[PDB]
Amino acid sequence: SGAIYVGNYRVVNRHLATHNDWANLVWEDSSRDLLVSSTTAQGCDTIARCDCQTGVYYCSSRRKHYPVSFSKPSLIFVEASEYYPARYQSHLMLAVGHSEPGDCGGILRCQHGVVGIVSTGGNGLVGFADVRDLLWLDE
Ligand SMILES: CSc1ccccc1N1C[C@@H](C(N)=O)CCC1=O
Ligand SMILES: [Zn+2]
Repeated sequence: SGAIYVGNYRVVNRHLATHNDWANLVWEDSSRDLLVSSTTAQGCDTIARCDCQTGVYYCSSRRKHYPVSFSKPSLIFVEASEYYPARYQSHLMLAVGHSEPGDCGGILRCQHGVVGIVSTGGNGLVGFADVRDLLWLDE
């Protein structure tokens, strides 16, 4: 689990969105595994606006943060699960690291701010949904 809070927005993994997230829907993209809902309270997370390929992510299944190198956002094939059939997921970044289903929502951060959230895993890899292109999150 985990979310990003910036301004009057809440960014969550689309497969983990609640009834309240859907009742206050701003934007959702199944191909990205992202959903953004509106909030009454003001969030103060800083979104990164950069092309970094190094950062640190939080891994709940180890209660630890790990430094990782990660690929640029791209269209990557993701094995079927109970939330989605086998498909290509867009705007995804991969790194060598540990990730279990419950790790979804862990934040990846660089020196500039939040880069994305854990969205895929298995085989010794960890995949992050990028949010750096969603410039509207800051306005
Ligand atoms: C670390 S997430 C993971 C790990 C192992 C096996 C499956 C997953 N996924 C991948 C997710 C997706 N974005 O398609 C769907 C939900 C899920 O549990
Ligand atoms: Zn950066």
